[PDB]
Amino acid sequence: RTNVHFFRPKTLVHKKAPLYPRNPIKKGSWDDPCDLLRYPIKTDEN
RNA sequence: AACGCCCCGCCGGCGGAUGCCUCGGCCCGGGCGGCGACGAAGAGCGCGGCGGAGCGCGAGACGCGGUGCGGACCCGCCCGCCCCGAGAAGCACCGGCCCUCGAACGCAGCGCGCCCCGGCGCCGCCGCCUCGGUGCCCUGC
Ligand SMILES: [Mg+2]
Ligand SMILES: [Mg+2]
Ligand SMILES: [Mg+2]
Ligand SMILES: [Mg+2]
Repeated sequence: RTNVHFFRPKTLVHKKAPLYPRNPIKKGSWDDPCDLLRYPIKTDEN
């Protein structure tokens, strides 16, 4: 023992493994490419 | 004087009483007694062919689908429907979609992380896995 300090030991850590899915159906969002673009702007400067 | 001011007989203003009318209030009785981590109540911001407030709805947005009933309209301009079903207005139930904050849950409030595969809040109960103790013992050494 080269250190005078008691530290919590190291124990095995597991990963998540749910019994049932939290999001059974994959759903879309706002980020579809065609809906992302709205419309062009039309002016003489443009 | 005459004008001005103040008092009768007609006509005009200004104002809004009165009378009549009201899809509104107030009281009494009866029923009901049903919200939420499967994300509530509340807030913000968006959504209409021409669209400000209110209602409604949520990037599937002024609504989508199913099953029954209904049977000619759709407040403006348009578009649509028209028929022994071919289907406008309406009504009931059922299935889904459901942006940001909020008990509000990776941190923070509009910015930024960890992670290796996708996901990452707290407290409790039960169960399991991996461990600590000069606690009570035991064995071997
Ligand atoms: Mg969507
Ligand atoms: Mg409005
Ligand atoms: Mg949040
Ligand atoms: Mg927070």
